[PDB]
Amino acid sequence: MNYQPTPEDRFTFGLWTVGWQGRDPFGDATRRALDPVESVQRLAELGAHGVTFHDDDLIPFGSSDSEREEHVKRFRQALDDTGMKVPMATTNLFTHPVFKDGGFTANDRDVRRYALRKTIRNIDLAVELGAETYVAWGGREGAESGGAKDVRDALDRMKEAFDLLGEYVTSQGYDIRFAIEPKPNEPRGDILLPTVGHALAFIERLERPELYGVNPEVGHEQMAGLNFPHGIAQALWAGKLFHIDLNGQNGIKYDQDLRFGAGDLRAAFWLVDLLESAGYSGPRHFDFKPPRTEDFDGVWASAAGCMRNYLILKERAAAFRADPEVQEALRASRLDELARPTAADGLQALLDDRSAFEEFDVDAAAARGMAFERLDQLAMDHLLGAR
Amino acid sequence: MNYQPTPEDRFTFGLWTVGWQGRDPFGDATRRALDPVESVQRLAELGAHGVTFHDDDLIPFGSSDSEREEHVKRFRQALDDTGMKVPMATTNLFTHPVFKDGGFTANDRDVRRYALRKTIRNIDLAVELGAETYVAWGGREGAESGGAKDVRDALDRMKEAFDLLGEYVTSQGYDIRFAIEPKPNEPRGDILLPTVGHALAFIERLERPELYGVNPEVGHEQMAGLNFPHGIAQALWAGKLFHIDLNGQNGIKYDQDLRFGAGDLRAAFWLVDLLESAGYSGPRHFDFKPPRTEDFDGVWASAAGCMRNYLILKERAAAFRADPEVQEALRASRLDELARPTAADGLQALLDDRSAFEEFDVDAAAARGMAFERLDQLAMDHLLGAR
Amino acid sequence: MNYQPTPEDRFTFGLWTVGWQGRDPFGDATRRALDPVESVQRLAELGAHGVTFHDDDLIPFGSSDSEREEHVKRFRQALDDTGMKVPMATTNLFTHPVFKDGGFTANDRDVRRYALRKTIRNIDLAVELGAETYVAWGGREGAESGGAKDVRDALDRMKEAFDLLGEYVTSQGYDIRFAIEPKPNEPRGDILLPTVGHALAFIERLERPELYGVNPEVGHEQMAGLNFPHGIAQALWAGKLFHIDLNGQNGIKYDQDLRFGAGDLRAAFWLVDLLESAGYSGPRHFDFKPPRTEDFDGVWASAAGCMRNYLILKERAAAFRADPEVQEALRASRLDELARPTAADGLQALLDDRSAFEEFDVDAAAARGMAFERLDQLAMDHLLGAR
Amino acid sequence: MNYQPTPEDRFTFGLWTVGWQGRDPFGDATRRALDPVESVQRLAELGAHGVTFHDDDLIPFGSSDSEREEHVKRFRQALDDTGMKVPMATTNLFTHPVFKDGGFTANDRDVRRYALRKTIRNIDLAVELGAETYVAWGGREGAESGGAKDVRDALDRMKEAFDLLGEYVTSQGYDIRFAIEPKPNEPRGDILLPTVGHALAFIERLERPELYGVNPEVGHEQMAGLNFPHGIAQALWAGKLFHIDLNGQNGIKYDQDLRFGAGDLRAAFWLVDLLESAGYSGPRHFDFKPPRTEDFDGVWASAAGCMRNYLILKERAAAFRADPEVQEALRASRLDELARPTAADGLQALLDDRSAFEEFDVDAAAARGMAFERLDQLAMDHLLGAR
Ligand SMILES: OC[C@H]1OC[C@H](O)[C@@H](O)[C@@H]1O
Ligand SMILES: OC[C@H]1OC[C@H](O)[C@@H](O)[C@@H]1O
Ligand SMILES: OC[C@H]1OC[C@H](O)[C@@H](O)[C@@H]1O
Ligand SMILES: OC[C@H]1OC[C@H](O)[C@@H](O)[C@@H]1O
Ligand SMILES: [Mn+2]
Ligand SMILES: [Mn+2]
Ligand SMILES: [Mn+2]
Ligand SMILES: [Mn+2]
Ligand SMILES: [Mn+2]
Ligand SMILES: [Mn+2]
Ligand SMILES: [Mn+2]
Ligand SMILES: [Mn+2]
Repeated sequence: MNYQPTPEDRFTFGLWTVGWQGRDPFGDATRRALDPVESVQRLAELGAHGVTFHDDDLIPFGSSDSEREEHVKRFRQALDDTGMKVPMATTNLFTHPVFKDGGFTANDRDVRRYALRKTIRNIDLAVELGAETYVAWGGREGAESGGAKDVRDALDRMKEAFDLLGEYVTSQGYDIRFAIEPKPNEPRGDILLPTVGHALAFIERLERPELYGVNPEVGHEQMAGLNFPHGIAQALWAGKLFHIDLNGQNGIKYDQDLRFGAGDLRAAFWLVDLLESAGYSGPRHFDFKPPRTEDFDGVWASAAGCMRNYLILKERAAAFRADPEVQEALRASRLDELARPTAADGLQALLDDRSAFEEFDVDAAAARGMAFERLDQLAMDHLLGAR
Repeated sequence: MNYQPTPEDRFTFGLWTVGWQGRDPFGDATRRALDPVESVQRLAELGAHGVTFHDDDLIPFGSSDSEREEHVKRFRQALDDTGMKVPMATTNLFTHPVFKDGGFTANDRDVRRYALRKTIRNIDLAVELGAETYVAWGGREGAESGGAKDVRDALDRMKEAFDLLGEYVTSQGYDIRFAIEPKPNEPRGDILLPTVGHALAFIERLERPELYGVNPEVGHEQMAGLNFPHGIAQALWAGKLFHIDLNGQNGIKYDQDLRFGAGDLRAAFWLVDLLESAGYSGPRHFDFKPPRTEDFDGVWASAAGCMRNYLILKERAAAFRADPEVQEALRASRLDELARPTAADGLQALLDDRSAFEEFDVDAAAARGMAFERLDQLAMDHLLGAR
Repeated sequence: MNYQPTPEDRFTFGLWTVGWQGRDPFGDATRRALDPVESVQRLAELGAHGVTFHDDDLIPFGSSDSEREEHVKRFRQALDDTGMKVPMATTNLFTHPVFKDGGFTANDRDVRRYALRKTIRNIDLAVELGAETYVAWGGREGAESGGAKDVRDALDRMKEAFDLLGEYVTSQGYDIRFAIEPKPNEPRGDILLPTVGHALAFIERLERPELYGVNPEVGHEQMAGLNFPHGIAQALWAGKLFHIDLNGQNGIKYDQDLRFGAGDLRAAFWLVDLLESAGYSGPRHFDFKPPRTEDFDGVWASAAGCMRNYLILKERAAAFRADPEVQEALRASRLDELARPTAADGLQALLDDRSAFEEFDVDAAAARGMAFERLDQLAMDHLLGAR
Repeated sequence: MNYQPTPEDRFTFGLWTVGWQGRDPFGDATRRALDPVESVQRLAELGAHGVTFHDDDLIPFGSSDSEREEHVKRFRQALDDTGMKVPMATTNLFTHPVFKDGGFTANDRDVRRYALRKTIRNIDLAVELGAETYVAWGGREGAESGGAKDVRDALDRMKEAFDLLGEYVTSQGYDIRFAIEPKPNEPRGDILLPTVGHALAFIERLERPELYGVNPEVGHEQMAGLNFPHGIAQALWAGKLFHIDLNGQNGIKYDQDLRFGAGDLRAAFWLVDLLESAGYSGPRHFDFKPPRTEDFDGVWASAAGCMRNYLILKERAAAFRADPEVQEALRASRLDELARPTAADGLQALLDDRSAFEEFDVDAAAARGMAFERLDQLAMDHLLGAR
């Protein structure tokens, strides 16, 4: 009881994750810059299935079109040498000072045109490399002060940018979908579409909604004090869980990005319970930063523990759902009754049913216990291996 | 410079607001129970336009159908004597112990049938009394522990309950819409559809979405650390701001419900700026609790300051938008450019525009300042009357 | 692997905990009122060591002095019949409407005199029943608005109240100490001495500081987003961990009071690691509320899981500290070096040590990894039983 | 009604504030690097009284001792040319990768020796330049994971470091005090002494406590959801408000550092009310970052609005306290009674006073209203200039 990943677990990492050199808003870098080749080799050794990338993780901002190709060719060699895939790719529209007021909602209209052209060039690459999902994190879309952004106009510009992306993909015939990744704040004071629910809502107003879903990340819902497995339940109920970012976060503070398992560990248990019982079948992607305390040995430790923690919690969630005593408890708590329709008899029948009101014994019903605490300690004893 | 409401400002209060007897989770009541008649009289004197009610604020839980009528008739007299309206009404599906695991998503299916029948009886009343909007706050829909609620099944039950309400209203021919009011937590650990964005998303999956919008409340988005005027911008951009609850809240903690102005005062300025410049024309409804320190004189003080603060902030937001120097600033900050389409030239033109990429000077563009701090102190000097 | 408490584990519960009838700020009670006798019997059966009480949990507010005695005598019988102890007692200065603006810092001076007399009468009882610690939670000391409380004057009144308590105990010859329990907010907007650190600071200004320590509670530091085991480390470093309240809390929201283990489970692991390795030897007291979903079977389940979770986490923290690989890791991470003095050579030696500055190789030192991620996955594999 | 600072308002800025080049954890710098000379000139023109500095803001890390002197001499010239003072100085023990696990509590003992020697060299400079206060922000003292730092050992190392600093200052005969600046988190997961209350407590355990106070910052208490004017009240009640950092923050999130007034504006009103009515007479120091949207014109706008907002709020707090109606209200609310001793009659008299218990009419007393809402709208109408 040992927990060894293989490439079939679908574990992926961004280049920026094991590649983060530990430069924070108060500190210089503490690690040198990894070659993308490197990282591909090391990650394949650890059992990973693939990697993801921003355009500028792969090709240095500014690159000519003969360096560009060079970068790509090296990359491609390493994937072919290791068997690693590239399921997902994304654009950096945050680093470069030109992005300081956003990329698709920046007040300057020339910036907003340049954000779309940067994006479209990388969609073509991603498609080349075989990615299925193209993520958009608008981390610079938002404001520090209430008169600097009209939000209605800015959502109009964001819808315009996603609609022209949708056009371009369907005009090229590409098989690629888009996944918006919410974040509530940081590095802007407030970030537009700050949660999964605001990103799901916004999708429903694009021209082609079936092209877009979400990429929620553990630590960014938690940065609003929200229940991340409830978030993901709703995204699954909408049909829009295209991709996920897995990692940890200790409560409402700056975005920590700790390895997956760290943070809220019970939330991580019920998230694995839910992905595996809903049958999510996209990549289990880790968007994490190895703390800057760490050297490169710490880096590969940290990326391994991500995968380990995922497999342990999988095993404990599967044994919980398999346990007859737990399935008895779930009946005692009437989760079987939550899955049945309230009134499949229809409205008229409901309205003529005296047992539904006139002759409903409210006291007898209020007196029933829900038996949730016994059910939740069962879940505790399963996660701790006490069962 | 004086700020006197009239019934044309559309100011409304819930019965439960000035009626709250100050019973908290650690303390007994500190004020006796007001007659609904009372409150109607006192509120009309203060300049209010109307009141709102839960079924059980008006008619005591349990009431026969000859007390029921009695209650209603008294009520009706007071409205006719004062000219007060009833724009909005709502159901109590939280107080009574039968609701302890929810009303439309309670695990027991009999409870869920009884929640719908209670609801439908009050829709008929509301319609009688002339309300235009029927609010649903599911404050007991949610969980304290992750195995006690399957969220996918529970959203299925919530959609079923709202769809049968929609059926019933359109079968009766009623002119009534529904407004879901999010809250992230309290009194459940976590509450389903915790934010405006999750409530907007959920709406898009009902059978008749055009019947449903939102009733956001200041202090409940703030309980997630979210920017309430950005929330309301998005609800306005979706066409779904049916009703609002106005009040204050100091940050991420239990739901304070302070009078409107208290709390985040700058957030209250940019919320009034936005309602009045978007032309919101529903009720300005105050969902607040006069602190339990207060006697009944404190109560009517507190409900007056709600209205005052709203009028002061209206005047300061109007003088800010009217000020030529502020309109110069907003051009300096390129809010005029945020309102223009990014690419009304279309995708092909964008892609053949060299000035959009190949010949876009990114340094010159990154060098421009956005001039937001000068713009935001203008907004500060306007709100403080320093202008 | 089974985890059975005994009275030697020092497990205690307040009467108010298993006794909470589930009345919340939106809902009526869902359970009838337990006799204190009852609770003493049931808790002894579960393995508990004792109970604690507010004056008004035991004797009904208002009680004559012949009911008073009656109450006490019954109580006393049950303790003698079960062997249960009463290590800690406390005053209700929150419920009764007279307390609405506080008890020792209420603006009315007559209230403040009545708070002290209520307190002193219960210190005499507590002493009768054998308690060693007298807790003070000033849950109504604080304000909703900034002009309603001058905080300097209020800390003067709080110091005056604690100094006269100290006088009274040392004039009576009682062996009793006091423990202040911080809470940051709820039911007041803001509560004075909101954290362990503000309560430790305040102690240092009383006349007899050696009489006072703290009673921190898991969920109340977490309500400020603070690291509860770091809090308790500091209280232990000051010599002031007199008593503790154990329970759970999911982040920054209203005070949930979930059973102990729920909430932040990793925080609960490092808190047990720290109490047991520092050798805390007071009561392990559970200040929790069985959710109002629950019937009385749910109640006793919930109070059992408190104790279970504590024993499981004890075992996992002991196996982590006992593991040779973990003790190697802790050397790799230089926790051995953190325990050594920086400069026991003294200031002059430090200043003449060239290896400390002039000839300190800062790059070589920055290059060392701290090896914390490998150390923290070891801790994860120990808590999950994966080791 | 105009609000013009002069050098007598005691307004100071850190070099790092107007000097921040806008490099964030997702973005490059958006402004070039200001010469310290520059900033001194520009700030004197705006009305400032002085500046503050980290060692490494002034002299580039690594500097020889002939560049060192050069740096200092230029600096000195600009102060002499403008009349600017240097009231406060501080050490950078956060940037350099050697600091990645802290400076005075870093696990490596050699680091901790090098942190103290860096510190002591800058105390000598500060003393040269005339500073009265030496701040310590331990922004890298803390941990991301619970086994990486034993907090008891780390507080022992922090006390050792502050005690040897105290020794060195009193051995040199310097007139300099120390001010610890709390922060709850960022850039570490958790930061030791996270609040004012934990920093006040810790002080009481140093060898010479009278040498140390606090430097609270608005936005860092707010990052715990705490009431910053209550914090500062307690620091004033302890005699330990040595210095302050003024700025804004919108709630519990990453450290924004917005100009002073932005953020919680009502909290800023009651903080100015309190500093000016307590007669705080240290520097009003602004620790803020001009957002990275801004060019250098935005920079000097932002630093001006800091000072403006402070003067406006001063005027509004003075007119509130001067208003007879407000002084009537404060009597109605019994703030006069909060300032009187509870029992200056002594314990025995309290205990023999029947009017204090046996014959205390609790109902009559609970029935009194506190009249706080009328008092708080008066405060609202004063801050908005509506009065
Ligand atoms: O999508 C791009 C990635 O870009 C950087 C963000 O910090 C991270 O959340 C994200 O997933
Ligand atoms: O909608 C009903 C009202 O019910 C009680 C809730 O606490 C309040 O938020 C709400 O607006
Ligand atoms: O100290 C008395 C007890 O009183 C009730 C409080 O809610 C709880 O935190 C506390 O421990
Ligand atoms: O004390 C030094 C200064 O150092 C940088 C910190 O971010 C700031 O809070 C502080 O005041
Ligand atoms: Mn993140
Ligand atoms: Mn991410
Ligand atoms: Mn509310
Ligand atoms: Mn509401
Ligand atoms: Mn609690
Ligand atoms: Mn407690
Ligand atoms: Mn700061
Ligand atoms: Mn600071």
